Formats: sequence, structure tokens, C-alpha cells
Amino acid sequence: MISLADLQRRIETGELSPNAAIAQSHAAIEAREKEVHAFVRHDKSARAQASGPLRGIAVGIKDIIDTANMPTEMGSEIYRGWQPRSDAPVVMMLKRAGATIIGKTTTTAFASRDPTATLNPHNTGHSPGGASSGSAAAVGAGMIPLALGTQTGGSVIRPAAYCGTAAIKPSFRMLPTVGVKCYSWALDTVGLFGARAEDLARGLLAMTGRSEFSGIVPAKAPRIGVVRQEFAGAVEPAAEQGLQAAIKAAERAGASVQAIDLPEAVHEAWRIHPIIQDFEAHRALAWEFSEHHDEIAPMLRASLDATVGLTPKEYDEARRIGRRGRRELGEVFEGVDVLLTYSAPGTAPAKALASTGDPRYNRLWTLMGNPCVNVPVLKVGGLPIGVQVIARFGNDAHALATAWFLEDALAK
Amino acid sequence: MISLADLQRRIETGELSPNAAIAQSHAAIEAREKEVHAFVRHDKSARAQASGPLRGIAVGIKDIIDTANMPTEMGSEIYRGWQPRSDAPVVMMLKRAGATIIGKTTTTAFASRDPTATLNPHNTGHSPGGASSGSAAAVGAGMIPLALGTQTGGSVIRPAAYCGTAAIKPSFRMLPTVGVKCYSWALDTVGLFGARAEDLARGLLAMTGRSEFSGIVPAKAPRIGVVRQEFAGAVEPAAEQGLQAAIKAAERAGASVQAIDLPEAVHEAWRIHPIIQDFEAHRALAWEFSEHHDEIAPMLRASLDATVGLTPKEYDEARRIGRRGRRELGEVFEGVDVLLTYSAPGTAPAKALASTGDPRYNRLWTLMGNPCVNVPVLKVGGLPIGVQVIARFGNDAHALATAWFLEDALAK
Repeated sequence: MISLADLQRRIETGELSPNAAIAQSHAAIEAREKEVHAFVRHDKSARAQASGPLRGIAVGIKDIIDTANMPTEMGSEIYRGWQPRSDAPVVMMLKRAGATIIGKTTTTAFASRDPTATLNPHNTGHSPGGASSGSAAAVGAGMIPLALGTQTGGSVIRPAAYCGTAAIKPSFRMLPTVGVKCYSWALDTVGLFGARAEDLARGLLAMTGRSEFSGIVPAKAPRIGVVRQEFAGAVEPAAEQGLQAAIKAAERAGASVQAIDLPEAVHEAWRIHPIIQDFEAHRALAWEFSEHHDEIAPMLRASLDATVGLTPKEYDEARRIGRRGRRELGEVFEGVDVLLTYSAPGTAPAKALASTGDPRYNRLWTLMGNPCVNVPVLKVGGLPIGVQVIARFGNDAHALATAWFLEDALAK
Repeated sequence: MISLADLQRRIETGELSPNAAIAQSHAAIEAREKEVHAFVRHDKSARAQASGPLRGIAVGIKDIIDTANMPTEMGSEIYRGWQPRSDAPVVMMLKRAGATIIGKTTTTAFASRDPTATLNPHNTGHSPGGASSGSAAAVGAGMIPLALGTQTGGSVIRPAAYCGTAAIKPSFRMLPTVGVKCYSWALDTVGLFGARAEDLARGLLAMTGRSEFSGIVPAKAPRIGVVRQEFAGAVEPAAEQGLQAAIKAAERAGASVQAIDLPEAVHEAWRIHPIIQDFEAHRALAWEFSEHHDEIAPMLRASLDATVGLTPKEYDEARRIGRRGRRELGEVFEGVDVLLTYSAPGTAPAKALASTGDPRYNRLWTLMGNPCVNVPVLKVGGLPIGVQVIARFGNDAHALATAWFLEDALAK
């Protein structure tokens, strides 16, 4: 994988030229696209900008995010050739910082469960996960140092884990979702993919100009609370193997680790995530569902068809439950700095199963809003397994610092 | 003005056909549009639907709200001829209920300060208010029974007041802002314009399907708390004259009225509204400000130019102050059912002043999120003056019921 931080450092000291950096990404993309198919479109003419912390940094954009110079097809035939008039605010944050928008990465239809043609860089016979399939795959295949994605259920953390990349789903609403195709407004959160936690930090610093992302360093002796989300069902062996490997490394590195069972109120918040997501999806995709029903990809079409009956009454109750969940979760952080859990059910599913994987271990956190970071841990049968680092809402900086500490711990 | 509730009843009994009702609206628009200029586009071919609670109901849509069959030009040359692919969810809520989207109403450029060419129905020498200029003017001129607008500062309540129409800015996020050009995501709220409170109730019921809007009837002897928002400075005589008249009519109607102060935390929230608004505006309109700076309307261009320096730091501090204001505002509703305040600084400004009016008496409530309803009270010099009825967050029904009460109390 390509390190954004590495590129920045070399460019800053004149050790590497921005044009060369971009030329390298263009080459890396063409080198494996026929194998991975992570891009909807690759703008071969894209060049490095003259100034800014991200000059020479190529970025892939999940195709539900508006771009003014390239189509934004939403992973759906309904939006074939669709061309937004403007670049989404998050795209502008990148451009204003000097980044190069190198292309649009594949997204499942309307960012839901329908598989794209993208394949896992670690094993082409397996899924790269979803819904931010192309962003995870491209970074995983070493095509680009940074990519934007989004998460409603688990579209940032899960594919990052499957493809072995670092990634972060920042605190809810920190990054604007303006110009980002809506699935569920109560959940949709923009996310970033990169090689390591530090790359994610440098990316957010450039995009937001927030001091909290400047000068971040690996955390020391972090207080970690391990939660296995039992309510989320039975996890696969490989995932537990990764979690144990992470716990052991952290302990050896000086961290204090304790196991804890999440409150019943949090269990409930996890249970109703689908109610909030689907009730809102019917409103957010109302036009598509009413005027182009049969054109909506199968799996999403089915999920919507099964939920046309969700009522405003149960929706409100589901939101009440979410609020109770956030309140009791906050209390949990009184004794620990971060929570550590699974990033996915296990290794990436074989493509033959026609599944981008189950977001059951990701969804709760998207609703809680906390910043989540995937830390690649190990590989089983050649397939990546990661762990998810979660900090208090609004403490994205600490989540990254702890993820960094964890990466170093695993490296010994 | 045309009453949505009235049309609903006559259509329901068969007294009026949906086709005739829609023909009525087209004719009404044609009768005054040449002098009011409330529409960016009047779809003369718009026809009535055959079923649904809103069949036969014509609706005007503020032009920052996406429509798939008509352009959405944002009141800006930058989006001249721009055609969204989909109808915004709120538009779909109307269509699914059987409504007819009769046209796009004028909006100030990007829903800010720059005046449109629309004129006040009561006196064409005056402003119809803004930013939802056309929606207020069209309803005020008796062209249509309903219209959608939005409010970031006071774009729903103020123009309704100026044009003498009923209007409501529902609780924050009750109506989705998907497909609604973003100004400030922390503030933007969709609103409705109608003849009377009952019309708004019926409109929301059909759009949301929430039982809270079903069976609404005038409130009885409500407990009203009068707040003059002293932090926003003294209002013009006309506005105070209308407030005094409302209080008196309410008391004689059996309501208990008491002058109340607002917690300091609430005053502070009003003060920092501009910080949240302008900081987010720079992110929300990044593409426009960076690539089409000189094409942005003069007044908005100047406001943006003057706020480029707002920092993420002061922004976060502003949001913290906002949250505190919301919490403490709730306390105010422990002894009162609704608050009664000004809807605008006074009568509509003369067009010559090149101003849609100061939103100072509206902005606080948009940040707090509470449902607000404008109740026409009287006219000074032939210009309408109204009052603003405000209930607890999530208590939209009560706001409408109390507004209906006030309407009946004024009619004596």
C-alpha cells in the first residue's frame, strides 16, 4: 500500500516530486485494474496541484459522492452518465488542500448490499466487502494513498478490514454529507481509507484544518475496554484470532486491557439500527422506489420491499432507543479511553457467495456516532483480519492515536 | 387565500373534482403572477392525480428543492438550466399523497440575502420577505393552497409574516433535507406555507402520515409565555402593535398569558447562530466560492468573503453553546405550553431598500429546532404583521392547535 504520510514527507523535503507521485498512482491503477476493477472511472489526465499539504496525493472517491468533472453514477443503472454540476463539499476539502481527484471508485448500488464487480486485492476469488468496495480495494491494492467512502451500516470499517487497509469513520457529522447520495440521514457518515492510522490523521488535518489532527503521536499505555458484541451473534474464528492477537500485542506494549459487556440499552440500539436505516431509506430513495422500482438492484430492492410498512411511530421509538443507547455508552468510557472489538464477522467472503459481508459488528457504532478505526492485525488463509478501535464521540484524534499505538504494538 | 383543508373536504364529498381544483390553481396563478412574479417556473401542464389525500392540491416548491421534471436553479445564474435527476424526498412525500407539483417558486440566491424580483401581494412596492420569497407570495396572493420553503435563519416565518400567510417550520429534521441545496446543515429546515394553521396540519399529515397531525382541533385556554427576545433589540412599532393585539385577543379568548424571560444560555445561542451558519456555509458552498466566486450574488458573496477566517475552533464552541441553549430552553416549557413572540422586525421593507428583512427574531428558533408557526394578526398601512407561536421540540401538533386557537381568537 502507498503511505500518504510517507509521500507528504518526501515531497516536502524535495525528495519526491508531486508530478512523479501522481504519475506513480496512475501507473499503479492501470497495473492492477484489470485484476481488481476498483474504479468506475480513472481520469488518466488528472495531474498534481501546485501547492497545499495534499499536493501530489491521489485520491479515489466512492461513486455516490458528487464530482463536477466526472460522472457520479451511484453504482446504479438509474444514474448512468449522471453528471453533477458541483463537487461535493468533502471533495472540495481535498481539492482546496491540493489533492488530485484521480477517479471514482466502485460503490454498490445506492451504497447498499448489492455486490459490485470489484475483487479483493489479497485474493481475487474473494469479495473486497462493501459498500465502499472500490475505495477499500484500490488502497488495498496499492493504487492510491487515500480514498473516500461512506458508512451507514458498516461500509467503511468492514471493507477496510476485508482488504487489510487502515480506515476511519469519524464522529457523526464532522465531515459534511452534502453532495453525498443519502441512504439514511441519521446514519450516513463519510470515511477515509489509507495505509496506516497516521495517513488517516494527515488526511483529516488537511481536509478540516482542525488542530486536533496535527502532531498526533501513538498513544502510550492506553486503557482498552474489549467488547465482543455478543448480541450481534456468533463471530467467526478468524475474527476472534485477530482480536486476541491485538489484545496480546497491546498488553505487551503496555496497554491495560479489560473485558466488558455492553449495557442492555446498547444492545437495543444495535437491534433497532435497521428500523432507523430502512424507514429513512424509503424517504431518501422515494423517487427511485416509486418511479424506477424494478431498476433498483435486487438486494436493496428486496430490503426496501420488505420494509414499506415501517411506521413513523416505530421509527420514533427506534430513535428514542438510539438516544438511550448513546447515553449509556458514554458512561462506559468513564473507565477506558477506547473500546476494541471486531471489524467484521471474519475473513472476506468468497465472491461466489454473492455477499459483501454482514455489517452486524459495525452498525451499532454508526448509530452511536463514535469515531471508529480499523487496524489490520493478521491474515488467515491469506485473507486480512482487522480490529476496530472506538473512542468517545468527538475524540477522533485519540482513536487514531490508539490505533497507531496498536499498529506499532503488533509490529513488535 | 386558498385553503387546503377546504379543498380537501369539498373534494372528499365529491363537490369539487381534483381536475377542477387544479384548474382553479392554474387560473389563480395566471391571474396574479404577472404582477407578483412568485414563480421561477409555472408548469401549465401540471395535472391532478386521481387518488390520495392531496389529490387536487397544487403545491409551489422553493427553487433550492430538487424536482426531476422541472429545473432547480437555486436562484443563481450559476445553476441556470440545472436539472436534478430526482425529486427531493419532501417533493415525493407530496406526490405520493396525491399532490400536484404546480411549479418552482422564487428563492434568493442560495437562499441567502440577495432579493428576488418577487413582490409582496399586499403592496407590490414592498418585499415579500425571503429567502422563500415566492412560496410566501404565491400563497399570499391566493394562487396556491400550499407551498414548501426552507429556513436557516428565518426564511419561512418572516416571509409568511410579511405576506400574511400561515406557515410552519416543523421540528428540526422531521422533514428530510435530502435534495435541498444546503446552506447550513446544522440549521436548514423545510417549512410549509398555507392559508391557515389547519391547512398546515392537513399538509403535514399527508406528507408524514404521523397520527399527531390527525384530528388536530383548536387548543383551549392555552398557557402562553410571551418572549420579546430583547437580545435581538427592540422591534419596530408595527410589530409590537401586532404582539399586543395577539396577547389581548388570546386573553379574551381564555388563554393565560405571562411575560417570560429566556435563560442566558438561550440568549447566547441566538448570538452564535451566525457563527454556525457562516462557518458551515463556507463548506456547503465550497465549489461555488472557489470556482464561481464572482458569479455568486453580491450580498452573499460579501458575507462569505467576510467570514472566510472563521475557525473550526470557534465553530465547535458555537455548537456547544447551541446544545446548551436547547437543553435549557426545554426547561422553559415546564410551566408553559407555547411561547409567543415576534415573526419579523415589522412590516415588509420597501423594495427600494434592497432587503428581504432582518431574520434576527427568527434565527434562534431554527437553531433550537422548535416548531414555529406564523399567525397573521393585522395590517399596518396595508402591510401584514404576524406573531410566532412556538412549542416544545417535537410538539408540532400543539403549535398548530394553539395557532388555530389564536386565529379564532383574533377573528373574535
